[PDB]
Amino acid sequence: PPFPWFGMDIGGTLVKLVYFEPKDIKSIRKYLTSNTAYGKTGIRDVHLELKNLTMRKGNLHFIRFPSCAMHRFIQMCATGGGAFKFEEDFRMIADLQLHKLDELDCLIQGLLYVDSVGFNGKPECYYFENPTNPELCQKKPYCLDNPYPMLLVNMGSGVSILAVYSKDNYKRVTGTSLGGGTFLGLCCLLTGCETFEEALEMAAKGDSTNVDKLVKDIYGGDYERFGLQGSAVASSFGNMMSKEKRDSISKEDLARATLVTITNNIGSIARMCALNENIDRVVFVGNFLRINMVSMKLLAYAMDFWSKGQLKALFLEHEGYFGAVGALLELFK
Amino acid sequence: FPWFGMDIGGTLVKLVYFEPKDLKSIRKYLTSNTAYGKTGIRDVHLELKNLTMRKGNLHFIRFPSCAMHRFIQMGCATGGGAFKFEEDFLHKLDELDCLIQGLLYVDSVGFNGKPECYYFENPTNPELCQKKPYCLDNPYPMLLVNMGSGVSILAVYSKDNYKRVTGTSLGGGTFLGLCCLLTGCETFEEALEMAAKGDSTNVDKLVKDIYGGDYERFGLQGSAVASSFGNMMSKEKRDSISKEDLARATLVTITNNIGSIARMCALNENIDRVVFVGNFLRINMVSMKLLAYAMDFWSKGQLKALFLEHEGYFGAVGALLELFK
Repeated sequence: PPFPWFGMDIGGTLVKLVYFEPKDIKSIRKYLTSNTAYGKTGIRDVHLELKNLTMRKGNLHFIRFPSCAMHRFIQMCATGGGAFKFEEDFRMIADLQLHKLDELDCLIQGLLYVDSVGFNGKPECYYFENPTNPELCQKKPYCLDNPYPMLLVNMGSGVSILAVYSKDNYKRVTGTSLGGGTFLGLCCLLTGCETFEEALEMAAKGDSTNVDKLVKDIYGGDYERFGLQGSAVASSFGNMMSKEKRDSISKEDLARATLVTITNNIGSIARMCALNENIDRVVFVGNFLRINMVSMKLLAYAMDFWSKGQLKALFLEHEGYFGAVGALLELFK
Repeated sequence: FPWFGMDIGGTLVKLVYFEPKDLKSIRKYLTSNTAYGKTGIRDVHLELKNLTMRKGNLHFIRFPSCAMHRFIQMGCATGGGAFKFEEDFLHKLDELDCLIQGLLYVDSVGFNGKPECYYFENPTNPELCQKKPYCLDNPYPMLLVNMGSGVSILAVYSKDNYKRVTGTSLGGGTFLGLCCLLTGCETFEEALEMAAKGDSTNVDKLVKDIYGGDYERFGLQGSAVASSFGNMMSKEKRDSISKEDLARATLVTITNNIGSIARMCALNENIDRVVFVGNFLRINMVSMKLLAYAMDFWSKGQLKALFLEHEGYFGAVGALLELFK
């Protein structure tokens, strides 16, 4: 294949671009390498850069920028919903030759490829120890050298759970309609916020125990008969039919309760799927995790809760760029 | 020396009375009418006849908890509102044990020649929706989905052996709680009435909204919900919803989720008979049919949601059975 090897994930909002810079052999090459920011909008996440990679030896770069500056980009292999929309501009202005690729297959291929090459000597996978304890919480590396088989929980507006047995064998096991879209949708209705970033920032600061009814609220403490700790949620939003309780809540509390309800639910479903499929590595991905680490930490707590500590929620360092990586890999085909 | 059981639960009260056939004052006022005081009913259709317990008839009566003092003045119980009126009286029994014992008993004796259990066919299609009886001969093992403020799922292996396998915090309390915040309603009854008239498809994002129809690759029909409340981050979409739609979307979200959880539990526990009970099924049949649809959906038509004719009185019956101990 011929040089400038790119891969693109054009979403209706954010655009992800990955570029493999050949080491030790063209004005475009200098522009990318000599700049950390592009067009006063684009950003190049240097910390995600993969060095000494062999595809020839080179480095893999990760760049991102709003789908708005896509017109500027044109003036200066792809997947994503925004691929179609701009297919026109890609031809009218510059040269099209745009090969549309499936979002899911690109995600899987990219995810598996990055995990296989590692993160510059370190694992691509990680988890959280003591997720809900601000003072003890810690992101920890987890070597996932053989990801087969694994369960992939892809959280977008809704949630799809896939069982991955090989590069080309992944099937949807199940899913849930209570996902990121449910979180934002409810947050908009309950707090008047408008964006994901706003809702997540709110959730990170709130206290859901003001809106949710806890087990200890019913039994004064743990309910040993059911092996339920007093801190467990008995009923999500279960205190909200009481005017007195509503008088003590804040919008942040509502956002938090919404997020907690969704993450705890996903954890329960993912854990039962792991049990039924006999798989013990559950990896979580999706835009539902890209703005605030609060979501991952809550998913970490949920997986540990429902599994009784047997299963950890696993995450990937390059989440968000897998579709783009998958697109790039198609060039070699 | 009068046979009766009581379930004093916060608001509503359930009373079961075994009228002997062949303290006689009670044998009068009860048989004399079907209504008692301002709010008090006697579900005649649920009455079990020619029952051997001597032989007589088991009656089912219901009335508000506020009319409890009335009941007392005119003169074994369970429910979270028993020790209140404990002064005005009382042997309080465990809610869960009474529910199970009463449920198993009623199913064992049957409903006057007919099965106590039943399921639905084409539950969401009012033109084909038909109630079908189910013979739950030997109930062991079976899964019991008990829906209260939250949801508990129990595996029943025998009359004396059962355990909680799991549960979900998204239950009746979630439905009412969210409805109060989203619509300003105040009671479960009001919420359910609104939900029955709403359309959740204006609130939720459906699979067809994303793929223009079915999505074969995932075996997902276009009518399936892709994202609950998924259209609500759009100002233009929020402009099209009503309070009834919000209440319905809340109910559909909760019932669909419960169905999924119950289905996966059945799979993991290798138990195919799943029975649903709980005050969450208190008023009409909207929730029951939504749960029926959910079970069929998630199980791809392999499992049906099972319901019981005397749901709501099992706790009272369980209380009654304690007398013979």
